[PDB]
Formats: sequence, C-alpha cells, structure tokens
Amino acid sequence: FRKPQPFEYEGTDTGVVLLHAYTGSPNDMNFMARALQRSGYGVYVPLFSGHGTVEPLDILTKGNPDIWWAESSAAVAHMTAKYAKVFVFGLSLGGIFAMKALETLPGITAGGVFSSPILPGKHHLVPGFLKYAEYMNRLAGKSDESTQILAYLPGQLAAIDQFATTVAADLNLVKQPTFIGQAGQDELVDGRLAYQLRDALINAARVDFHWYDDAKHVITVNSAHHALEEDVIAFMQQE
Repeated sequence: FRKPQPFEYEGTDTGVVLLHAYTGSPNDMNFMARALQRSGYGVYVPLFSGHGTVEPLDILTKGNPDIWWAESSAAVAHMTAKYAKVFVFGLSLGGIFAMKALETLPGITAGGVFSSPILPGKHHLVPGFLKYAEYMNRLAGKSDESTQILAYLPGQLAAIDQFATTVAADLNLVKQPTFIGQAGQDELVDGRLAYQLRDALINAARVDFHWYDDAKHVITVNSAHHALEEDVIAFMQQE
C-alpha cells in the first residue's frame, strides 16, 4: 500500500490550493492538479492529518477539524507568498475549509467547492466511512475494526458539522468569486443543499454554479472530471 504524499507543481503568475475529502487523500486531486498544470498553473495539494495511511482509525484519532483548518491555512499561506494570484478549491471536507479561507484569510483571488454544500444535511458518511474502512482492511489483511470506529465516528462527524455551521454562518463574509460544482447523483452528501450554499453567498462578486448530472460524489476523479476541469479553468480565466 502506498501512502499518498502531499505534492506541488511550480507555476508562474497564478497558483491553486486543492484540498481533499474526508477519508480521501492527495489522490483525490491527481487529474485536477494535472489539468491545472497543463494550463500553466501552479498547484499545491496538502495531506490532512490522519489521512493517507493503511489504518482508518488514524483519521478518527490523529485528525480533527481544527488541525485540518490549520493545515489548510498553512497551505494557502505557502501559496500566497509565492504567486501573484491564488485560488483555493476543496472536495467535500476540503470545500468547507476552502470556503472558510475565502471568509477569513487574506490574499485569495477566488475559490470554491466540489461536492461540498457546507450547510449540514442528510448525508451518508457513516456507511461511506465503514465501507472505506472495510476496503482498507481487506487490502491490508487487518481484522475488521467497526466497533472502535463507531466509538469515534459519531464524535468526529459531529465536530465536522459543528465546524461547518460556523462556516455556513459566515458565508455573508465572502466577497470573492465563488465556484460551486455539485455531483447530480451524489451518494454521500445532500446535493440539494448546494443551492442553498449558492443563495447564502449574498456578497460574493459572482457565484459560478455547475451541476454534474449523472456523476457520483468524487467528481474530481469520476466521469464528471473532464467537465469539472474545463469549468474550473474557465472560472479562473474569467478572473
């Protein structure tokens, strides 16, 4: 099994921070990052604590939203020191942190979310996590771990939501152009709620909203990802 590392591509004028999903990793962003590289952008994809090991508990015991928010904000600072212009995008978990960056951190031109409505809702992250843990354990030949996972998972999902609601409450503070991409057959979060993310952004310079009709959640990797790439790059060019 291979631990995904953080990775960076050098650019010239404009740089992009890509923040990955819960139970995900920098691999979430492999196509996207490279799409951006082919169009001359710099790209940085950090790894969130707890993520990217063979052991799913590490996410629950070594990571939390406050740590991941520090790491997101360090990743933005890395890039804003370097590039004239910096965009920040995030998938699911990473999207929350991307929107909080736009709300609270200096020096960002624009940014947005892939499949991350922010507003907490009806989600399927409990089955998703366990299924993930189940695959990872099968892979490593480690005995099921569902019981110890269920001692933490509710807790950490709660902390995520709590973090999210603060971000939702501060959506009024966003003045930047904001990209929203949402999967149209999202099996993990409630895509509906992306329309409400749209409507809450009452002070944003624009909101560029896209809906990817037949795609499941991880639209950075699945069949939507070519369209998503086109749309994100057209978004950035427009600004």
